[PDB]
Amino acid sequence: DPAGKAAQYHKEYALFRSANMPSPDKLATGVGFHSFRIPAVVRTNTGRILAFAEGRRHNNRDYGDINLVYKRTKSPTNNGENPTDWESLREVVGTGPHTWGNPTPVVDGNTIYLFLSMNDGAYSQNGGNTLPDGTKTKKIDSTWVGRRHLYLTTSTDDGDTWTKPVDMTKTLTPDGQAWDAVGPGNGIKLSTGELVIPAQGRNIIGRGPSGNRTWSMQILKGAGSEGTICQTPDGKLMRNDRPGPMGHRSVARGTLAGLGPFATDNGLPDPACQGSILSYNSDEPARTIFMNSASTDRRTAMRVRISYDKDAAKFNFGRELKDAPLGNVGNEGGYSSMTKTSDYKIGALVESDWYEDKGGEKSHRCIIWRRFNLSWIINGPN
Ligand SMILES: *[C@]1(C(=O)O)O[C@@H]([C@H](O)[C@H](O)CO)[C@H](O)[C@@H](O)[C@H]1F
Ligand code: NA
Repeated sequence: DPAGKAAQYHKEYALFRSANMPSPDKLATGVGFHSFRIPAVVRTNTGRILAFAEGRRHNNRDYGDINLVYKRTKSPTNNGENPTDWESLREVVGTGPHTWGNPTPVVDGNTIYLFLSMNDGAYSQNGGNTLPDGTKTKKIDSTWVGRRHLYLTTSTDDGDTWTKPVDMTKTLTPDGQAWDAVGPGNGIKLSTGELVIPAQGRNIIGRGPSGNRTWSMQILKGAGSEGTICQTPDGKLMRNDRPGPMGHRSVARGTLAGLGPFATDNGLPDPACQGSILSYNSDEPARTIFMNSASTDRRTAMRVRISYDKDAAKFNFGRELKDAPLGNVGNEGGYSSMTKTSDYKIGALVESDWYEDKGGEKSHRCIIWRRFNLSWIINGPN
């Protein structure tokens, strides 16, 4: 790989700073956040980087009052190189005591589409959970009030502002469904111009001229809840999904006409956690990048890998992110998101956990921004 001849480059720092950290991230209203989780990142066609997360207000739990927040690079050209290259925290949507999350963006010319999941603030995936006011959540169910919804917001000004989110649940989620997820992480634009967004048990497909899309569902058999999508160099689609049981990624390949069966990929261990994937380039040699916790049982084994295969069948060992560790951010590892920057770097957001209350709801969570070049990955010790 000719990119492996270059000098290695890596740089890393916290981008979403939890309430317990110095200079914690807050909205201009003064609203701060206990934890930030569930990253999503995209480079827009200006070169500006948009980073999204769940601002989890009161604790680290996936239910409750959670606002979908973001930051942009201050200019289209700075590539998020340094902490001061980023704007202060802003909000996409935070209405009510509800959960707004699962950011799943895709860039489509001069429009950025952002899919997201939502539930009413009184409900949680398991039910029976205690909220900050002492009330107990109901279990997410199939009722309109109690189900997980799917919303869509758009920006036509390089992420400066966002439309009022549109509830698309009635057309883009199956009738009768209770729990649901979109992404989280990102969707894609195909070489043929369609948009594909990964969701629980399905793809969401956007068709039409750039910026004037209409959306349909592609229902999948055996897909996971939290999926990733990419178009591999052969032009085919691939779903690489978080498994139900801990063990390995679950993968399927196909086209807009349908995907083949999902099967466990024994080359990609995974602890039942979200991962991310990126078509880095389609020219020779074509590269697909994959990031997850490369472990059957913990989230603290983050690994970025390259595949040169036309169908991304096999990835290399790649590189452990602990080779460029960051102090003063807790224990790095968890959900992740990747984009390619204008200056030929991979930009990755990666969750980190201060772990103060161990697995408990009071442990503060923050998000790291990493940039690295192919050389950094290629020339990893292993
Ligand atoms: C995530 C996690 O940290 O494991 O889990 C998902 C969800 O609980 C699982 O996919 C099982 O359905 C949450 O939606 C996400 O916010 C995060 F917590
Ligand atoms: Na809110």
